[PDB]
Amino acid sequence: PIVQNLQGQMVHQAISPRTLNAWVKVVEEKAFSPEVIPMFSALSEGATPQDLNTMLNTVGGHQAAMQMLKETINEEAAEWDRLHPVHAGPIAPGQMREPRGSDIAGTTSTLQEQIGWMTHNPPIPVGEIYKRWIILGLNKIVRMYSPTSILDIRQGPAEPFRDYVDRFYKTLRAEQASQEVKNWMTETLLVQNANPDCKTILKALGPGATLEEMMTACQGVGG
Amino acid sequence: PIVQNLQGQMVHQAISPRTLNAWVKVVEEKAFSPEVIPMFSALSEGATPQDLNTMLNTVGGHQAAMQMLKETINEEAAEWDRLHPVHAGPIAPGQMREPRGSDIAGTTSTLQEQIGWMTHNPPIPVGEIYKRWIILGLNKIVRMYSPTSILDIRQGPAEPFRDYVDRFYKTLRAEQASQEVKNWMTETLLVQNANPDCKTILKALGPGATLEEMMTACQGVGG
Amino acid sequence: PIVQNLQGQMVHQAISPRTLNAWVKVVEEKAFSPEVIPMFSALSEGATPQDLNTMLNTVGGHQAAMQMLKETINEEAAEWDRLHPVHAGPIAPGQMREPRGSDIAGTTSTLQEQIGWMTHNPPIPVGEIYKRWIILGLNKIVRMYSPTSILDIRQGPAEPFRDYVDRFYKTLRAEQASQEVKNWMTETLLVQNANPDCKTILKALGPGATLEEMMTACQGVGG
Amino acid sequence: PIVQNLQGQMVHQAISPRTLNAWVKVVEEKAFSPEVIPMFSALSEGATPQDLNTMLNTVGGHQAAMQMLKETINEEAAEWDRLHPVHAGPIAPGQMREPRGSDIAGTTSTLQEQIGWMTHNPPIPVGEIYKRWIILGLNKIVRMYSPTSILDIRQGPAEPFRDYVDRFYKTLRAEQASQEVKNWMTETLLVQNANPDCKTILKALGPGATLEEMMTACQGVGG
Amino acid sequence: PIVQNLQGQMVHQAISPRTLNAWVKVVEEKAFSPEVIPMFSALSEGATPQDLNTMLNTVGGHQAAMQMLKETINEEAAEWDRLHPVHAGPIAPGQMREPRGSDIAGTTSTLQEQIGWMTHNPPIPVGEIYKRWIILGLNKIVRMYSPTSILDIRQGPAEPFRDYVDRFYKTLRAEQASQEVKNWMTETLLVQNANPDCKTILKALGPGATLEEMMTACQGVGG
Amino acid sequence: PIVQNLQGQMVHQAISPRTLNAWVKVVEEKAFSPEVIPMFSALSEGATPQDLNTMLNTVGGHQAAMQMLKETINEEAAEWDRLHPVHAGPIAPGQMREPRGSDIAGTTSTLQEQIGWMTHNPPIPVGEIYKRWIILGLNKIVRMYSPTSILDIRQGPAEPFRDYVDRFYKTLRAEQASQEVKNWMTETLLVQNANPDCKTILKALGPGATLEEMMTACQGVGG
Repeated sequence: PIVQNLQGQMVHQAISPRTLNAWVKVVEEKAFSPEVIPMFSALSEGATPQDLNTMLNTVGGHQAAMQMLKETINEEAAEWDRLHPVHAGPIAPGQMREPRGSDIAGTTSTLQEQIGWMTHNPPIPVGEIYKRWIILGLNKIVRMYSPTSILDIRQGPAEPFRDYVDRFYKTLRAEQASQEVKNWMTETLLVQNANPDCKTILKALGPGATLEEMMTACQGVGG
Repeated sequence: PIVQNLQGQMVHQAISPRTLNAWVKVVEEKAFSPEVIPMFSALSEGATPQDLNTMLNTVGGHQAAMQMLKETINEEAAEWDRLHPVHAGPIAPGQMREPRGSDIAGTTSTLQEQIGWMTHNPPIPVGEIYKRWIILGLNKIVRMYSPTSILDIRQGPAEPFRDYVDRFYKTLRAEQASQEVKNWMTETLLVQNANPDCKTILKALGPGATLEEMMTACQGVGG
Repeated sequence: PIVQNLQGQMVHQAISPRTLNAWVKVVEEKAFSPEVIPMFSALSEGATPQDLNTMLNTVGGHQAAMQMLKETINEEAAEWDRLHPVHAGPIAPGQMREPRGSDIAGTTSTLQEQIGWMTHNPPIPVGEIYKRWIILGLNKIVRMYSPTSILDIRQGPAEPFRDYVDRFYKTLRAEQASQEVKNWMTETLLVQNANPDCKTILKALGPGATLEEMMTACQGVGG
Repeated sequence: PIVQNLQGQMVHQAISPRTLNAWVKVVEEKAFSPEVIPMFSALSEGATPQDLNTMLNTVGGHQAAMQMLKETINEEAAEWDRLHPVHAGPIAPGQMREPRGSDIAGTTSTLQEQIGWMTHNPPIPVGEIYKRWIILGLNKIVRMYSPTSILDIRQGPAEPFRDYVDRFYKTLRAEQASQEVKNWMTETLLVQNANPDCKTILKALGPGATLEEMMTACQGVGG
Repeated sequence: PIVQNLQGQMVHQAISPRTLNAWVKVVEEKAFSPEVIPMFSALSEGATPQDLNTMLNTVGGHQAAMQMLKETINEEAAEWDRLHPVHAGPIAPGQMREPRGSDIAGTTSTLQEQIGWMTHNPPIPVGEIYKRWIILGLNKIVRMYSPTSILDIRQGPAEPFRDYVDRFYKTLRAEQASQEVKNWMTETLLVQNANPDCKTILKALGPGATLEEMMTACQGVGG
Repeated sequence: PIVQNLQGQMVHQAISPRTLNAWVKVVEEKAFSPEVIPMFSALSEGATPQDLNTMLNTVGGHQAAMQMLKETINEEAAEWDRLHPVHAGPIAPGQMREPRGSDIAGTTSTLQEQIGWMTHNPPIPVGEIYKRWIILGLNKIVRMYSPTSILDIRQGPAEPFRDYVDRFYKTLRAEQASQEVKNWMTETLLVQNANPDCKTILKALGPGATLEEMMTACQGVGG
């Protein structure tokens, strides 16, 4: 994180041990369920690419996921190389360099350069750029670990509607495709994969029903 | 939260990991008992819509409640759209835009715009507005999870009056209707739902009795 | 709590989650034993009425005690209404309103008004006034939960005098009446409720003996 | 403790909940062993008499000891009343009152008066004065709870000399009388209460030997 | 770490006990697995050589690795002696000495000298140099404790490909040789060590397949 | 610890409860293994002798070690008395007294005199002098509690060389004599105390080998 010095040097505080302990505990305990993403987007606000690399390397568990994330980062860096080419020239008066793909990450970048690159006006936010690429690979990571496709979940013989809605929406959160298909999923197969008695009552309500209405309608009905 | 900078840039400190850990633990362990609401209204004082979204997304348990809460937030935002229409014009001299319904949430709003919207004079408190909508959906969430309606609780044959009063008032807190019906419920069903011996003693005291007198009257009386 | 701003705008700090967790844990584990009162008077130093309401509402256990405490607040607010009437007039030059009974609590009061009321010279100590009313109801609450009146305790056949003195003084703390009768209790039924051999030795020392002398007298004597 | 204000008002910081929890946990877990005293003299550095009263009241365990401590405090305050009489006159120009015995404690003293009394030049250190009287009663209290007089510690038949030295010096710490008799105890009964083989070897060394030599001599000798 | 004083003396903050506790716990629990390196590179940011020596000495577990690391530091200090020789002359006007190899560590160096050596312009960052030598020896330590060479890993008859990729990449992380040979390892022995059926699918996809494709290909295929 | 005041009074920050809890836990759990020394030298950076006395007195376990360390402090203070005698004269213009042996410790010294003695230029670092004497006695403390001399450790018939190196170097750390004999011990009895087959392979390597070669050579060789 960036902080101003008393005199003012635009200096960097080392990440707290508590944040790393919390992140490691979250990754270890929660496997790679979808809440890792908001948690990462919370523990790393304003963090430099060195801090993000520190949190990434601090993990010593599911190394396959970390390597796939590294491959995604490399692909996104390669993509970044093409979009903005090299300036092809000497240093402009009082001007620092332009971020390369590897420069965005902490591989080919000193801490002072990253300090400068996000504290100059106009700002090149290398931290948020690295965060976006990490999140985009964590998306795939969370997708791979869900052991159910959305078109496979149906509520059992003796099970409350509450548990079904929980499971269905957990799977829906895991299986990110797009907003339109998410709403289509919600409005069509929630009712069409239930218990025949639950099917009957849910059809009895009809279309255009909020989830609260569906939940209160099936409350107790089905036991 | 909003905190002034040393020079003064009106900058935002990232929410503490401890607060999110406490919030997640509370939601997990305590299910959705009525104590979630006062705790949420405490752990998120002055928080930006981004912080509220972070707390809302950090949980990975009861996804049905969070989806119903999201639907409630969408409804409240749609309601917000109608009440305040669009200015229909260019940017006024030295003036930022007006918060839309989605702008109140963090969906279509950058952190800097939210920072600006809540420190300009006069202030548009987007944080408090989003907090009210979140509380208005947590109310429904807490209502749904109480597994007993108020007119269904009756004190057992061998049970102290203390436990009955605890259960009755917990249910009364769960089932929010309005102040007057709460008072009428307290003054009419507490006595007319107890143990027959408890019925007799409460009849012996009579009406217009504070809860303290009711509790001390039956202390030991009924075992 | 009141905390000053760098520029100075008479601003308010939210209570740390640690204090709420500690208060909730104390109430949950310690029932309503007498040490709750000093604990409340310690964790809420300088706290605004909104903070006190947060601490009270965060509790989700013994709801009967919470409702009794709410009735006590209502009675003490009704009492407060009579003592200081309404000024019956318009706003005086540069003057804020006079706190009512409800305004003393957090029901009919905004945080900014509470800030203003407790930081202007001369100061209206709204927070301490609410604290006193809360403590006065916690007194009744603590009295109700002691499962022994003071004139029922007598030392067991084979039990050290230390345990007896512990129980007697715990009950003495619980049963608050008034100082002189407390002293009379101490100086009269410490001796005249004890074990027959203990009765004899305490008679042997005689009157006007400090608690240290009484404890050292029966050390080992009685086993 | 005392904390200076940004403008400078000589304001008071409330004790952290962590310190109260640590003090309560120490009193609970460690009984009333002699280590309570250094712990109290540590957790209460610079604390006002209100803070000391808070720490004393927060515990609801060994209530007999707390009454003993209160009686000792009252005696010490009564003693203080005699030594410093009443000024017998009106208020001197720009002068606050002279603390009484009760004013030294928190009974008859508001927090502001205590704040003033310890921040004026020359300083009346009411905090340290109250700390000394509390420590003086804690001395007696810790003496009472040691369940062995010093002249009863004789090392068992098959037990290492190290355990004997530990027990003997623990009792030596507990039984505080005066320095010279402490050294006499150390130099006379440590050797004259041990195992006859340990007695023999200790006699073999002779007098004027440091305790390190005492353990290194008997290391293993006696098994 | 480095902190500036209010007046400005460029003074040294002692490392919090929490950091030492976390580092000791990490070294104890995680043995000498590869996550120790990012852990040390994170918990010691900006630390003076005295802080690094404190972290090194605080642990009392695997003393063999600690002696190995000390020998590595001695070798790297001896190497440092040759590269930069002695200035061979008196003190230059307003100039401090040029660090020796042992001066880089905390053996022959006062804390104030290291303070001066790192706050002067141009900076001699003794902390970073000591950190690099510690890291280079921790690398050998982590290499020694991996109980499998890379060309010995083969996934069993009934085992998911996920566990194999985890184990293989953990081993690859442990066995650092160089980037090119790591890539070569990844590109041919991941597939040429699997289950014969898994061998069939991996052959079926063909070369030039990202790790994500390899994982999704054999998902469930092989049970 | 020393902390400058806002106005500037050079006032003393009270030691944290967390540090004392950590120190007490370390002493209790870790007995008196050599890791107590670096941990003590880390948890007490810049601490005044009052803080050191607080940490020492907070211990209530191995009281024999505490008394021996107290005698060591007394001896070191007596030694200190001889080296620097008394000035034998009145107070010099604007000069404070000279630290005596007891003055170095907290026995005959108020906190303010210690505050002055280490803040005035030139500085008399009383705290560091007390730290050195305490460390010198803790050295004997750790030496006494090691239940093995260095020339008594021999590795068993069936035990990995790693465990032997750990044990041997732990004992080596415990038994401090001098650097030369330490190196001689390392290079002469590490090999001459192993398992016959381990003896043969160690002979096969030969002299002039760093610990790394012995560790890798016997990896698995001996099972």
